[PDB]
Amino acid sequence: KSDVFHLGLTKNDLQGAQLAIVPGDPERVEKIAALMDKPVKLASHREFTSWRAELDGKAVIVCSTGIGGPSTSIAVEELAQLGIRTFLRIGTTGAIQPHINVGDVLVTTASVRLDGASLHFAPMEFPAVADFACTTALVEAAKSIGATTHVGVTASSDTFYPGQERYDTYSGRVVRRFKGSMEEWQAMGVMNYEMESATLLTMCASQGLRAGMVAGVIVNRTQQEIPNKQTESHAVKIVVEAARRLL
Amino acid sequence: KSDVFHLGLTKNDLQGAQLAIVPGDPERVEKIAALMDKPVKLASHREFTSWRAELDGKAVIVCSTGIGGPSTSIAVEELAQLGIRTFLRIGTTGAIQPHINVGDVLVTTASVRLDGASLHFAPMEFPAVADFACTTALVEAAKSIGATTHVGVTASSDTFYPGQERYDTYSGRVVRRFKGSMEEWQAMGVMNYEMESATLLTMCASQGLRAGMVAGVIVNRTQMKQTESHAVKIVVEAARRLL
Amino acid sequence: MSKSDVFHLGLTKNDLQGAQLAIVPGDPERVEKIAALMDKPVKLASHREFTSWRAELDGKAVIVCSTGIGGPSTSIAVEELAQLGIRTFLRIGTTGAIQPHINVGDVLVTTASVRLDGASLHFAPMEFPAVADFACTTALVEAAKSIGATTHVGVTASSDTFYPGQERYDTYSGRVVRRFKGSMEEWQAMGVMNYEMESATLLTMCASQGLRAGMVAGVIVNRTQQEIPNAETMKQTESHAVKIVVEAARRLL
Amino acid sequence: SDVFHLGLTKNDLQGAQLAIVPGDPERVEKIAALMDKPVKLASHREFTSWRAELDGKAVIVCSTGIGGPSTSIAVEELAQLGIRTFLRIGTTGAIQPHINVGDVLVTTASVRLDGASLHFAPMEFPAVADFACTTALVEAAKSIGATTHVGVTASSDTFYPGQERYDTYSGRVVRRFKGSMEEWQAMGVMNYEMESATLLTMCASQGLRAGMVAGVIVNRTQQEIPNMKQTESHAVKIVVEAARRLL
Amino acid sequence: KSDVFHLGLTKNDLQGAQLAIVPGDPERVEKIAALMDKPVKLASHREFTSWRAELDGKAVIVCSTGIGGPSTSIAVEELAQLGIRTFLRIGTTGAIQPHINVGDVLVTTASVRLDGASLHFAPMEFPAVADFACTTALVEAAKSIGATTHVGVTASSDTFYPGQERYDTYSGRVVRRFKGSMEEWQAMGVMNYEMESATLLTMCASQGLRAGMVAGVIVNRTQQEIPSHAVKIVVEAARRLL
Amino acid sequence: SDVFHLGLTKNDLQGAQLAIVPGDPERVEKIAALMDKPVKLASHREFTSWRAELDGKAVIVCSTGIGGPSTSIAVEELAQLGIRTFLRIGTTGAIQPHINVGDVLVTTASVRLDGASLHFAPMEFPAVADFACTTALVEAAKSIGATTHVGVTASSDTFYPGQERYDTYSGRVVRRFKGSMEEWQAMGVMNYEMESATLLTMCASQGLRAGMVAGVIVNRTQQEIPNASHAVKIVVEAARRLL
Ligand SMILES: Cc1c[nH]c(=O)[nH]c1=O
Ligand SMILES: Cc1c[nH]c(=O)[nH]c1=O
Ligand SMILES: Cc1c[nH]c(=O)[nH]c1=O
Ligand SMILES: Cc1c[nH]c(=O)[nH]c1=O
Repeated sequence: KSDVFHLGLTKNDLQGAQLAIVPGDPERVEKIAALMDKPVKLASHREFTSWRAELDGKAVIVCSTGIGGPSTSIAVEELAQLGIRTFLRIGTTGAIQPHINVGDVLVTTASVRLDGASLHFAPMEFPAVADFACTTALVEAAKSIGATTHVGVTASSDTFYPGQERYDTYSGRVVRRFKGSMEEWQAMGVMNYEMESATLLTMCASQGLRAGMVAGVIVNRTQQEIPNKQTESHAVKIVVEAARRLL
Repeated sequence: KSDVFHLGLTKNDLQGAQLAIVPGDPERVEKIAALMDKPVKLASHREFTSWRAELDGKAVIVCSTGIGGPSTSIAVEELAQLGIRTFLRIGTTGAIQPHINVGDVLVTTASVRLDGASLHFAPMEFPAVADFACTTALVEAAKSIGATTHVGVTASSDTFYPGQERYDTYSGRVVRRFKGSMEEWQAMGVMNYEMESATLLTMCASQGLRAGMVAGVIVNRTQMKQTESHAVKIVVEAARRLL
Repeated sequence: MSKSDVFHLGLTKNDLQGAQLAIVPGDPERVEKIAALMDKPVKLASHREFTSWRAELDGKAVIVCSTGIGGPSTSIAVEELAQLGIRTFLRIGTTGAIQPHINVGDVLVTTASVRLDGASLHFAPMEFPAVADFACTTALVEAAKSIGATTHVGVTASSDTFYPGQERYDTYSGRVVRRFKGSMEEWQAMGVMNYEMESATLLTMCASQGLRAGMVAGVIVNRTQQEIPNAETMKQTESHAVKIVVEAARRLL
Repeated sequence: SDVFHLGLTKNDLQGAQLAIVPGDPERVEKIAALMDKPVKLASHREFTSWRAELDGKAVIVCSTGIGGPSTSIAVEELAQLGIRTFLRIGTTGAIQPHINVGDVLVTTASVRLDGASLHFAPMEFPAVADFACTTALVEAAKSIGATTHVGVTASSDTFYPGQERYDTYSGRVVRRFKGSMEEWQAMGVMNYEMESATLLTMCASQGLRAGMVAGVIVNRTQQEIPNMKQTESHAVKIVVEAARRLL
Repeated sequence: KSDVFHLGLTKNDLQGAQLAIVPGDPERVEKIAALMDKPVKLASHREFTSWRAELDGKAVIVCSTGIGGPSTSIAVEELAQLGIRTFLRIGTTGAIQPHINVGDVLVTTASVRLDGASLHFAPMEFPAVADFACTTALVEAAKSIGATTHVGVTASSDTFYPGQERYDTYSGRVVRRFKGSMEEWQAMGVMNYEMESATLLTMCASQGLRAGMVAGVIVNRTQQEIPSHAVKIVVEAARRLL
Repeated sequence: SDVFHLGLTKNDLQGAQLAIVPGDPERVEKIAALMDKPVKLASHREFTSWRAELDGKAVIVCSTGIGGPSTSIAVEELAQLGIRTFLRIGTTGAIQPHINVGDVLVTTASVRLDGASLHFAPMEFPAVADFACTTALVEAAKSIGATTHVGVTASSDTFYPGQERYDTYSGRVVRRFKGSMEEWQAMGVMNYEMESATLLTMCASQGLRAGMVAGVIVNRTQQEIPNASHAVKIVVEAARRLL
């Protein structure tokens, strides 16, 4: 009933699909697929909910990764085994630049590797870089609908809290490595924080797979640590139109 | 009304609970809670399904972490904010040692940190060590039900595939770091691979929180229903001793 | 300080004439060659490995300035050019391909680099990506299409050495340190296209300081192929790649 | 002599499989004299070794000297001769305000601020004590009623800069260790010593059992250098009683 | 035409020479060669300008390295391929000790490896140490020439700016690693900053080649960021090593 | 006592500013007896100290014990007492085929395969000897005409795995040191010992002068352990020239 260990999918389920949009939240999978033709549920196991749809007569996959590089690495590997060669990540993010605002769209060229899983594919010297065609499709999709878009570097962390230098926590402390880190990333022109791109981008770029990253800003970190739908469907429109250009 | 960002929980929802059993799978949460008194669902958001139960008159939490350290680190942190001081991880695992059989139970004293999230709490030099009281309770709970128990070191990987030196993959490649690594860990007496303990154990030991881990052996790299059941019985009985 | 705003280059802001883009080759001797593809080229200065020319491209001032070999001298050039007012840097180089199906004469556009250098660490920790600017990479790819080249786009290994860091054994010692033993096979398996010696420094220092940087190179040798092209290894292939960097510069002014 | 440094043969051990390993060669006789039939074996460099009897079974007392390097020599050569269990008894400086001078500390695992541990396992490997050894130490501490704390110990290759002592010739502490004591204090680290990271790592990665017990001779929240027999006695009584349980 | 990929030299060009003086600046190669007998220009390609000369009847090479370890590693390797076994570097430097003056001559015993190229020959644990005979010749040559000389450790950086903790820059900031680094090296007794010695000394010491390092102080960094005995010393030292 | 470990006051030194520092406490008396007016000062742990006189000037002989940690204590506390120059005399295993047992090896700088050196300076800092001390050692070796080799030493925190010895309890060497001896050998490294990296780093980064000399007792291209005076004579003569 399955060709892979976790996803609960066969090659036949994909119907020859070579592109997957990979959100974090299993609940957003249906919402992304509903914007394409002939959307249908495939499987749901753990944090891995998968749907198949169609764009311009070509099969497309939407599959959730869950939170973090570890679960992402499972999803991407098992989709690759099934035939997916192009991965488009759609996520939510916290901006660290003063002039990147809530509701803005961010396209990641490459990520700061503040994760562990990327090291299981390539040494730290290797860049967590997005594919050129994917990044191009994402930027061009963003411009076609008139989104406020920033293109550049993202910091990709294995934690929501200390690795993103949040202090409103149980301990209230941040380990030496990350103490004063956000200001440093800010000075280096890093746009934002998320949790999956370093793993996704490194594992694709070091294994002959294409990957792209687009995200909607839901909090600005120069203002607050914790965020307070419209930003969602903005970036979701982008990832689907970008997918159309990559089939 | 939620006090935390991900778990969708308030401090009131815990009803004074100070201990949590933390399985990986959201679907396993109810199964663990059903072994205790007055089980009720609290919340379900993404990979974080939380139930509350009662054990000898005291409230306990059962909450899933999802796969991997990042997701675990969110669950543990937010449960700690809500008042949880003790964390008991329960799971099923493979084995990398020939002498460990399918049906044996593993109690982890400390973990090899093949993860990234642990480094966000303490530098690599810091040991990913389990709490002594927790480990004791798990060992003595295992001995009380007659389980064949192995106590020692676990390798905690950020990946299911290359970090556990699996070649049956898309690339068929394992990066230099992990090339020949399983045989290395085997020679060092490492019992098994899993994917959450390095993060759990490091973040707890470096923040004044108690943590332990028990796991049932369901497969062996070198070489059923009851094994799952035994490991759960052990973790619930261990919880009784730590309340 | 004989009319210089900077320590090494021997240049003033007036020399730039409002220029905000620089083409940065490695060889001082190639600077005149690159400027010759533009309007009204004039020599500005020559100090150490830093030879610089100003030219005009579609009516706009542009700088060509050599970096020398390696991250250290590249870091001096880029920094002092930034002090002078340059915000966009386009590196044109020669390279040895490591993939069997990238042929001699092919053009390579670098999206990002494996940091086998030391100078990039002086600008950002290793975790930071040695990534090229999107607009620069776009301009190079589009220009490659305008010229009509066989072009490959992807990752480059940027080494602090020509010999052991590129796993060459044809050396005095004949040995390669543990770190780089079997490294070329590893990079090949990771889809890395080629070796050069400046991009990791250039890309990291620009991306971490609000400067735009692109990287393009002509393939003059393939490490997997027995046949090594005649002494003019550079010549015709380099002219092809040089035409692309100049055409790319037009779209970034 | 079967071993290069210790000057011992397999016959000298008389089938002994457990060793109590103090730091000071001058402490070896005093520990052996607490057991039955104490006999001197050898004395070379900082390695003074004695044999004794505990409930009819041969036990070894062998000094390690200061630090992991000399500790690693003693442990290895003792392992070559047949020892499978090592119980370290030491002196320590507490860094938590609540641990008093004369208290007893049982180490579950160590912060690896040494170099020798890396010669047996990479840094990712835990410098963790054996569960049975640790249990024996904790329970022996309960039986004599000593004020005991159980937890993590920072194991340093230096007495001075690595334990953030400033009252030195240079008065300098390298960046790595600047502010490090406060960091360890916040992480719940009980104390500093100089041998356990090496001992615990080399044993846990080679199938050997190791425990660690120590007496507190100074509290670092008060002073850098210690000023008294009451401290040593309890700790030494614990290690001998723990050895009984592990034969 | 050339037996090496970059320098544009044949083995015959060297005329049996086994020692090279290796300055950073190609423009200063002629100057150094002019101090010896029978100076003859050999080649000029990229940052590599080379001259041959004679010293007490023996052939010697002067060959520039350009700025930094990578270009230095090229020059040294290819010169080694052509038979050179001893390398004497002469450079300029910024002193970081208050007692070291502009015009003073610094002889390097070993270098702090703030470069990347050294790691391509030996792991970081390996010392960037100078050859004992070369260091001795430089110290004795300094006595012969007459200069205020200091002997000790040098910090060798892959950058002129952030790695030497310079703030007179475009960004005016320094990465975490190098924030407060100069005063740290200062307290550790490090004499000076340059950009080639770590690569040179490591690659030579780990490959059976002999290397020495001498430099003239052009700026004192306890005072400011912005800035011929050394030359006479390197030539005299070469006399002693033939 | 002015210091915590050595059991000495500044008075015990009689104005001595140079120390010869062997590893074996049993060796201290033997070295001091080669000089004038030898007097025992103290013996605590692995730290046996004697005072002697050389050309009418007070000199200290003090043992370090084995390894960087104990060496770092001896050097630091001697520095506090007034010593500014340290000459280490050790025993060593050669790794080059043409170095004979009994040969004298003078260390210019050391490969830092230790941990204690990092407590004084980051890894980038060279474990280099003092020029005057090295010169005195080389020139002293020349004077008595001993077979001498000058160069780089590998200084290891272990005797066994870090020096790639396989005739051990486990018979294994961690990945980092597998094939390491061949690598050091190809790099021209002369020998292995266990103290110089720490000694040389801590002195060079703290304004103290240090020299390093050793006698070869085994050749590692032939055997791991030997079957089981010139270097000693050289260290005493070198000390004469540094007063
Ligand atoms: C041909 C060539 C040029 N430049 C490099 O860095 N490597 C190479 O192989
Ligand atoms: C062994 C030891 C004793 N006392 C301390 O304060 N620190 C140590 O490391
Ligand atoms: C070569 C050089 C000269 N002056 C400096 O201040 N730094 C350097 O690196
Ligand atoms: C001290 C010593 C002697 N002999 C060796 O072979 N190695 C060492 O480290």
